[PDB]
Amino acid sequence: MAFPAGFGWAAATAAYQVEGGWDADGKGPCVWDTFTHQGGERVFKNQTGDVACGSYTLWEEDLKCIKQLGLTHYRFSLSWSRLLPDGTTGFINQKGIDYYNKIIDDLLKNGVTPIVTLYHFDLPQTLEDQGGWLSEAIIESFDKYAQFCFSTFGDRVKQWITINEANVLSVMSYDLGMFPPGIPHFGTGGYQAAHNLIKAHARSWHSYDSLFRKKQKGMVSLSLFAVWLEPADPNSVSDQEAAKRAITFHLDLFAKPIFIDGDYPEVVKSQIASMSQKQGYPSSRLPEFTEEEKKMIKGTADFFAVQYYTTRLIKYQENKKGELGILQDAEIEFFPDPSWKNVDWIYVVPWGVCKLLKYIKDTYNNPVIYITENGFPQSDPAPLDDTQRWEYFRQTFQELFKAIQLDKVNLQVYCAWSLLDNFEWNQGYSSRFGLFHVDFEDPARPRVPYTSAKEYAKIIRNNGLE
Ligand SMILES: CCCCCCCC/C=C\CCCCCCCC(=O)O
Ligand SMILES: CCCCCCCCCCCCCCCC(=O)O
Ligand SMILES: OC[C@H]1O[C@@H](O)[C@H](O)[C@@H](O)[C@H]1O
Repeated sequence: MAFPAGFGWAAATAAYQVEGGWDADGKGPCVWDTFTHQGGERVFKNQTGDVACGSYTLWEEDLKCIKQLGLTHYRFSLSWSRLLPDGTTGFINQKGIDYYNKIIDDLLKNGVTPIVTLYHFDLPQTLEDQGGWLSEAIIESFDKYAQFCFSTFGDRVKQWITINEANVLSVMSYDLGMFPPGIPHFGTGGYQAAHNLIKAHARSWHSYDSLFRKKQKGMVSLSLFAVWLEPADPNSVSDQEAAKRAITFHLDLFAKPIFIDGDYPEVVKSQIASMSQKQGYPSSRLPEFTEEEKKMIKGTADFFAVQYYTTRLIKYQENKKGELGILQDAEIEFFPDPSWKNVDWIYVVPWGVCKLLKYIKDTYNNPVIYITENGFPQSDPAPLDDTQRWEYFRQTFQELFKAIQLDKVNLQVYCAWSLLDNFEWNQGYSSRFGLFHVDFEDPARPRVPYTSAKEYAKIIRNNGLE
């Protein structure tokens, strides 16, 4: 199983998940500083990313790991609140700039291509206080942050992810309120956040395109979380239609405007508009794009960035009682197959990635695809000789090879989540996604390879499978 010559083999991190130094060198607080510091059992064991992997202090150790793997690409994020303590360029933290420039220069020294995420679930607290993604102000704030990053780092960085998993963010932060700012707004806040996230991304694309592309010659997208979805009863038409609609709701809601025509999917507009009217709203809970907005949003991604972990079965569930929520809007329920293995929400369904890649190819005009996250967690106690987890990886790489060979999908980069065991949001350190083990009790935060690391290094070196 030889992969294409020049295939990208990568690993990913995120600033809040690995950096620590949450208040080092004049860094401003982000929403995760505030949220984890509040405690109240919203995070496993009231854990924080105050130190995490200590990557702000221990970049040289991360680089060792990257070199050991022989990665061709390394994905990481820029901390907005580290670079710009108040969110704006009124005050620039030079030690922040120096830090990321050291990552970039080191990677390039070593032939490793950076894939850089501007914003990864971690708003500066100041900007959240001014409304976050629920308010229009955020669009210009984000656009200006993006231009600052393009300006500062774009002479060396050519592959950008503006926003990590805008779909997960919308839902977790603003609808369910499981992420900061932590207030539930079922059926309402998610759609408002999504609307501003889409606009902000499109604006940053146009800024790149107008101001930076000619000289810098890079490409810009945003990453979208994708769960592959199958009908619960494969013969049921309503289930078949419900699985399709569930894909449309969680993935195409974002990807259609940006890649296709600047507007939401029609089934999304019609389902939400209908429930909204029955609920006594004078306007749909899904904000509309203006005609000018549709034109600005359409075609604002240079490649398709997808993050795949798992699959679910979908059953149609009529919203008889007119209940308020995204699931109720889509009129679906989801659940695993009893046969599937899992750690946390990650049910091991490798063929899901093949189905997804074919879907993306069919739906989004055969685009260039980067898988900017894929991986598997272990629970404590996590064995260093993680032979069962490596087997999940092996099967996943077989599905990628099939998608390339059989389905002719233009998959160019695969990025493993994660380089390091890290702070897995609400799960804290209890979910270990790393190729490298990290001891969080040890003040030196030593990195030690899992078996997966050794095995991944072989895949990369051979550019393919046994
Ligand atoms: C990780 C598995 C996620 C599967 C979701 C796929 C279905 C897509 C439809 C939109 C659902 C959005 C809400 C998801 C979280 C709701 C869980 C809950 O009831 O608290
Ligand atoms: C508001 C936009 C509507 C689109 C719905 C997007 C749904 C995204 C997928 C469900 C959330 C999964 C959360 C990530 C994993 C986890 O933390 O459990
Ligand atoms: O949504 C699934 C994943 O999303 C990533 O963006 C995040 O960095 C991971 O820790 C995990 O939450």
